[PDB]
Amino acid sequence: RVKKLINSQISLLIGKGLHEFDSLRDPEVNDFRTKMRQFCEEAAAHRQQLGWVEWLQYSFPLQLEPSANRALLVNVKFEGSEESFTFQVSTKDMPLALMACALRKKATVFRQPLVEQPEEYALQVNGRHEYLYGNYPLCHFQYICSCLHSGLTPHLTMVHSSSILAMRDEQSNSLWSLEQPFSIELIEGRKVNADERMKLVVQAGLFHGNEMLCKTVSSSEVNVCSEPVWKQRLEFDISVCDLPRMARLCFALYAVVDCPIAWANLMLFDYKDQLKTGERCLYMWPSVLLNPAGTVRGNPNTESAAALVIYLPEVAPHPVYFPALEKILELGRHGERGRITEEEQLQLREILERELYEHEKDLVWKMRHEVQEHFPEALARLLLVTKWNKHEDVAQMLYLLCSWPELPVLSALELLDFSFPDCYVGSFAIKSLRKLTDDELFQYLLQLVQVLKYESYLDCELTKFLLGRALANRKIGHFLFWHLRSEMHVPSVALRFGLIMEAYCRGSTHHMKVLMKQGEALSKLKALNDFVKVSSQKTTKPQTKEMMHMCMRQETYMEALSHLQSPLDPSTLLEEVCVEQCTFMDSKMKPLWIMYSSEEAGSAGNVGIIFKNGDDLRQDMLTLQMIQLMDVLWKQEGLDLRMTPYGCLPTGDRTGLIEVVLHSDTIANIQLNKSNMAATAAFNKDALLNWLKSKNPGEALDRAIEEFTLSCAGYCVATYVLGIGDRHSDNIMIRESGQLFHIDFGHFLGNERVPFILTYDFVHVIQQGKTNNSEKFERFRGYCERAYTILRRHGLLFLHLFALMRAAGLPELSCSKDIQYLKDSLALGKTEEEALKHFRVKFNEALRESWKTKVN
Ligand SMILES: CC(C)N1CCN(Cc2cnc(-c3cc(-c4cccc5[nH]ccc45)cc4[nH]ncc34)o2)CC1
Repeated sequence: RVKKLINSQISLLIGKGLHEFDSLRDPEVNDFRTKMRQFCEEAAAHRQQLGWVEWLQYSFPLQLEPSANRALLVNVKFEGSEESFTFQVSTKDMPLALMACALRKKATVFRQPLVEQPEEYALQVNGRHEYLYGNYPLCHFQYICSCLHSGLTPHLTMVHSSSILAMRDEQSNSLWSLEQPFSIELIEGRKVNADERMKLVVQAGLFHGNEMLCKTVSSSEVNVCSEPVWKQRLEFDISVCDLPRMARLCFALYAVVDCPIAWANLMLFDYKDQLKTGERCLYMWPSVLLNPAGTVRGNPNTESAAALVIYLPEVAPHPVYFPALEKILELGRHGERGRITEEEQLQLREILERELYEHEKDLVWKMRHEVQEHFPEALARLLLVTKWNKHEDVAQMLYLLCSWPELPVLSALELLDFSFPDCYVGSFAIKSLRKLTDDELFQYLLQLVQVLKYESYLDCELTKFLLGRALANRKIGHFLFWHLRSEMHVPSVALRFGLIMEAYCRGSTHHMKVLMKQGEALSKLKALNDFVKVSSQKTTKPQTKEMMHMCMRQETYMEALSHLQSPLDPSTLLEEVCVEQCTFMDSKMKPLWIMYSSEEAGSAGNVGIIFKNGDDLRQDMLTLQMIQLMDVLWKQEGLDLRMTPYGCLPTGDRTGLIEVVLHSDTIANIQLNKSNMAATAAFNKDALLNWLKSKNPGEALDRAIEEFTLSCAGYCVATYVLGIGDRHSDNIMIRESGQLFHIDFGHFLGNERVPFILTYDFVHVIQQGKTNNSEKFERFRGYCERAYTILRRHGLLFLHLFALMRAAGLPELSCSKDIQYLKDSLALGKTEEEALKHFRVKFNEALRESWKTKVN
């Protein structure tokens, strides 16, 4: 009864019926669901018995400042009482001292000598799924740090251990003996559609990641037909013994008089290490020839897709499996060590610290033992020079790898590239990744979920790792779910992504229900946005807003749109929907602006979400995640550029949520220079500054001009490094604190060479409204240079991250040309003295371009 309800609920939540998985009758799919159900149910059982503090670390992981004395006012209360107390504490005090102080006031008011010790409690942030615990001082917590900048007072609740336990309780659930050349039979093509004035060619390649194992073989030219017949042998120049484990056979069917039609790839060995034999029907994917990186599973739409039949020949009378790790380590155990001169050792040091020539690859390979012992972080370059088309060479390389020491997270993220398709090399990358903290993992999760699209099989090390970490952290679980869920309309990933979400759901029944409440809210938002789109092409904005409001006031709407966790942040609770405050934006897609309030949270419960359907939001999220990382990298070096890292989350097909930043308007709106306002100006250059002055009276203007200066320097650098163009007054926002930030991200990474942009209006604010202010202007250039030089020292981080994102399917992130842009913007080739001089030329060039509006 409950088993059937859970399954149908999973089916609705994931957006694919579980019955569809069974109907494939695929043993690989059937082993994944059994082995991952068990693995996720064990994680669940482990969780239902965690300690109470241990339960907070799962459900409410700490939100700490990248870094993690002074008077501070905090307001504390208890769960079963409306009565609060306001204490004067210090930012250097640990939450525990606040707790002991909170109980002291309760001891007098209630006159009893309180049995409770501070240790017995946790401090909940008012009307939020956020907690303050652990031995970190108050300023170290993101909520107190945010509170300290906005002047506003922290509002906390005392939560007893027994109450947290009550929450845990209610949330309960031999190959090497076959030297003949690898060949195949190309039998026939089916349902192909092309010009009859042309001929059909079949191109095949044997790959190990991005590298060829041998040269490509083309079929004979056959006349264009819907059912073309070949019945021909395609011999490759590689022996069946030399075929690596991660060898993938790639096909590109096309038309010639080069006209791309379709493509298809398959792994030569199955998920049980067996070399494949017998007839194979490859349901081809459409082109725009040979695509190594493309998925190794067939096209689901079997009725429309082209279906090339091939025939893997019987290389032996019995089945053939890839030799086990014991046979590999035995063959690779044999060889000669690196005995070379100081001169070749000096050249080896020069190339390993530094793309290399053939002879330079020959020295990396001969000196592989010196690489293992004296250059372990050079592992990726050694894996690159290895000949993956020679069984002896792979075995030597694998033998070194099993004895290879663990590498930093930085080196491990590089090893996840499609360049390293070897499962033992990938298992190795995951072993060096396990030391990632939850915060580091959250930072790179977007890229790790993309790496899943490179994976040759369902049951892989990266899936178990992502699953295990997601079941031990509710925030990780949340974002993993939404990154998978959002790509369910993509037929190439839907089976993989649907299977991972089903596994997770088996491990968190309670969270499956929480996320369905989010899914139901997004369901109603799409129907409401659809209404608005139709209504805005028929009536006036006041009329459409009122009708949107009437629709929202319905029982079904009021209930679905209310009392939920935010998909943008599970800490944020969207309680009561303020219908009167809701509206829509006037852009093509008519985005909805949805407001919420919460009495339990006060001012902190006054939140909003923007719902946008019709436009792709994956590039906006990636841009924002990159900027957020910059802010993290800067803060770690003690540079706080006053950034606004707001939420952006794609949820479905051209659908997603953007976080509302209140007390912010666009440069364009402020610059309208409307009459009967506190910001009305004598000169349009005054407007932004008058607005700033109106919002920040007295001594407050100085801090606002400084928030402006700091954020501006950060965004000038962020948009320059990331090449974010189409920047105008309508997509630049200013907060009432003076903080500047960017919205609506179309183009990024040139698509060319977007220059460093300095705008006179912002230079006018930095210079405090004065024509000349070298003091303030050069303090600004210093912030810019400092920011730029910090990013450069983390150049490989961005490069390793952007390389993993190539799997994403973003048209503006599809080749080496895009990654080159980063290398160029960060002047990754030059020394810091050289890069700084290059940055100062582009900065001065940008000031000279800003001086066009200064002159006029
Ligand atoms: C409801 C009314 C009283 N408002 C409407 C909004 N404007 C300001 C405004 C105009 N555009 C945005 C905005 C726009 C977007 C946005 C919109 C479209 C694509 C995007 N990609 C990344 C951000 C983004 C996100 C935002 N978060 N917080 C504010 C925004 O805010 C103030 C008055």
